[PDB]
Amino acid sequence: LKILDCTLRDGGYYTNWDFNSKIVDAYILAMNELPIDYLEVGYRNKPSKEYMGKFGYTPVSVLKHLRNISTKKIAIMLNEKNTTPEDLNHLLLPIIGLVDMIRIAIDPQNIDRAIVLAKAIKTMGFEVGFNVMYMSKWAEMNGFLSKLKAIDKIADLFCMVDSFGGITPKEVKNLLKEVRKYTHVPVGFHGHDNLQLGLINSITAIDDGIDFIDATITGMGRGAGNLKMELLLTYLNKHHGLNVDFNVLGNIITTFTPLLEKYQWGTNLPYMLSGANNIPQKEVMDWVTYSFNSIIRAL
Amino acid sequence: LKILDCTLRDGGYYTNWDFNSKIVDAYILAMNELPIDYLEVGYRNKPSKEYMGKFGYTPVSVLKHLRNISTKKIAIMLNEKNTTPEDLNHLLLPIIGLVDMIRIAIDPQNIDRAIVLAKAIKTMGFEVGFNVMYMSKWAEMNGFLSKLKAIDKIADLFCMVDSFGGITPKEVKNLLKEVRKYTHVPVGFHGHDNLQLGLINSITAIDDGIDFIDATITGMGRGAGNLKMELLLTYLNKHHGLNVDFNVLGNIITTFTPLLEKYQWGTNLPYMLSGANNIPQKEVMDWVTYSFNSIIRAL
Repeated sequence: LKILDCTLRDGGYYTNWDFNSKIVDAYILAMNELPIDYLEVGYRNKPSKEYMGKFGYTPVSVLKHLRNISTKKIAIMLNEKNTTPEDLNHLLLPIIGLVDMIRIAIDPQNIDRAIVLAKAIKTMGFEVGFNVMYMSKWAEMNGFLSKLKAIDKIADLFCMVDSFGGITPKEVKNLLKEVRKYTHVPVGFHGHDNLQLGLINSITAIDDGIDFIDATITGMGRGAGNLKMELLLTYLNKHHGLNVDFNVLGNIITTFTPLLEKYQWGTNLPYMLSGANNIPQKEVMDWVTYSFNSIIRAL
Repeated sequence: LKILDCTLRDGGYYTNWDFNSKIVDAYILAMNELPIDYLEVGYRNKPSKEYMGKFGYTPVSVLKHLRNISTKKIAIMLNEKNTTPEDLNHLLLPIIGLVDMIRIAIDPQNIDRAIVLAKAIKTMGFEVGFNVMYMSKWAEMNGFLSKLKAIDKIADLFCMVDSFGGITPKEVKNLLKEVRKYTHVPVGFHGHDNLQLGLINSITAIDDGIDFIDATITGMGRGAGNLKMELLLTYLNKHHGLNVDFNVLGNIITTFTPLLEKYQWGTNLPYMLSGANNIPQKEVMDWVTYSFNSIIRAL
């Protein structure tokens, strides 16, 4: 089992992906002393119209430093809908040797196009990860699962993403079993905490032999956020015999506490509603800003 | 299935059981428009030297008021350790007709002494609930479960309390089965959110036919707190066809928000540790006030 932390990449939302070196160094060094195998530190992007900070572009200068002080594997993410095979040269060529894995945020609707991208990334020598969204819609997408056999020689990770934060333990088991019937590649799970099922869904996947689990420090992420890495490690230390340095865990939590008190990610009634009814949380929170009853009558 | 809310009784810890009557009224009226069957509003107590707020005594005058506006079942709690049968007349006689159920906080060690108490209460015409602590220890207590047949004619509810907030779905399912083999009375579950397993533990019990579930608005309660009532209802509304007035839910959450902003109940690293390692939270948090690794090494 490999544990991947994506705090900076997923939590950057609130700070325009800007993080000062003091937080970045504390984070990287803490990860060295925690049982976390992969660190997804940010995105690689083409020039954005609206401002995006440091970790939205994750420049080479930063990666050389992180690679210098980190003893774990490093990953960055690419948004499939914004990347063509022709963009790979400027996006990835400069980071060869500095980054281990390139994860791709993919909408299941574009899986075939993503496979073309993945294939190209693989020839550059990177490990390739597929972070496929809307796992709650897979079962009813005709021929989708059958399209996964095409990733057998490319994917190093097939990550199931609980996009709405409404997936239940039973559904996670079923989907994992299903994916195993169509692809031989390592499988992962990235749960959201809209219903606070992040921990139990992850433990459920872990006990069924899943290969990868995503989480972030204090669950930092947009809206209801992600599974809290500290919660995962605490649980595994007790029930799975995972050795953990809690002193470091507590210190890294403290590092991110000022941002948490300011931005306060975490679930609430609007996010609980979006999770249980598979509605993107930004849609629902914007409505609250419909009475809640109207939001549910419309369903 | 009956749902019980004990926000004022459990949450009163922060304000020494004193609440602005505007808060109380808002709470009671809101409970009239939510699918909540029982409301545990406070404790009953013998005169105390140190000052204790209104809901530590739940006076007849406030009960008459609550009984007049609420359309739901009302309950109060007695601490078994501070209650003898001779205390009952002064404690309960005054509330005949105002309170439906008398819940008793019980240590599994003192079950027999508690049954003597429940008999006297039952004679008075009240419904009786057993809130037995440390469910995580019952399985290893010789004769405990096996002797619950003694409550068959006096208990209207046998509530299993997740005292440390570390019990898991599997254990809840097994304990529920065990209890069913020894007593015929309705069973309930009161989970804690130290590991944020309150919801899944509760749903697990509900799916196995449990009779009662405990929760509080925003999970208000000591330390990590309890299952968030808003969370239970949102989940049941989607998965169990439960009709819920989300406008009222959202409003009552708002009513308690200022208290949450001030007291900040909810799990954290110290409480995750105490939950996973079956230690009372006041024990761990007080050590933090031992590094986290030292708290665990001593284990």
